[PDB]
Amino acid sequence: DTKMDPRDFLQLLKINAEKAEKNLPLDQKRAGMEALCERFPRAEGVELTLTDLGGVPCIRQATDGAGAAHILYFHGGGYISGSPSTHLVLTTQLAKQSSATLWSLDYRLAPENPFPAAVDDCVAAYRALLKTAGSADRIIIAGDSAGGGLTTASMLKAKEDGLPMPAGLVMLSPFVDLTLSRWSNSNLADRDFLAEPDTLGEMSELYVGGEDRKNPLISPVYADLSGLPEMLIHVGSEEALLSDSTTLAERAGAAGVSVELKIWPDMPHVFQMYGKFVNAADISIKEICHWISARIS
Repeated sequence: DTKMDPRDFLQLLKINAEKAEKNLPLDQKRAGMEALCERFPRAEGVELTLTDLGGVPCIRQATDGAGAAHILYFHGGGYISGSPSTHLVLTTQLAKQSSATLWSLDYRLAPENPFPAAVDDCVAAYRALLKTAGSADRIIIAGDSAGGGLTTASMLKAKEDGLPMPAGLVMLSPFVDLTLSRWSNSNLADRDFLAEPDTLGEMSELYVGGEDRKNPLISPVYADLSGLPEMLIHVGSEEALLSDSTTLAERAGAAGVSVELKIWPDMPHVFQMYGKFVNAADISIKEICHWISARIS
């Protein structure tokens, strides 16, 4: 079917950015994210079981004939928004193109619960998911933006605690440096009509809550990423957070982790959400799944 020329779509995200609301109450910005992200298409044949993990709410997802593999998923939303719901668009596709049961976790958001609330839930869930899954070998962790920072964060916290490392980590435009201070952050700020300057600011501020911005469990890009499992990273070119994806790859790289990074031309922050319009959205999903299942094999 028909698609948008990447650039034009950017022009679309740009126009939407301009008319964006000035100071929208956090509770409404949320409600409208749900309303909005509900007009998007959910993969067909993906039953949405409303279950839980470690007492943390989650929308399990799987096709009728799903394998034994498992994807514990953390959504994005600057740590202050988003929900398993909002991301069905992406996860339903992930769960289907990989024949795996995907567990979209509803970890707590800030300011109601700042760090380490979310990280904590991600661990608890994993811990739970190990038992259910049977082996850490058939599990994979994934998330977009902030959700990408938790897929690492939680695994570092898990290593600390003493749990076995998953088979792999998949991150989409990871948000891993809350100091908002690297090359892309300033150089591409204009180009990013989603992860905006003032946006990330309060985003970080609220999540950090007094705590230290360079706390490894908050901005993994400063951690001892040693011991973590292989990680795949996809990121768009039009991203202020581009340098997070490259810097986390560098460190984890030098930290001794296996890393695969792909930077997609003309794609915006977490483009995998806009399959509806841009082709790469699909190519990426397909590549992310070929990657996942190959690991759980």
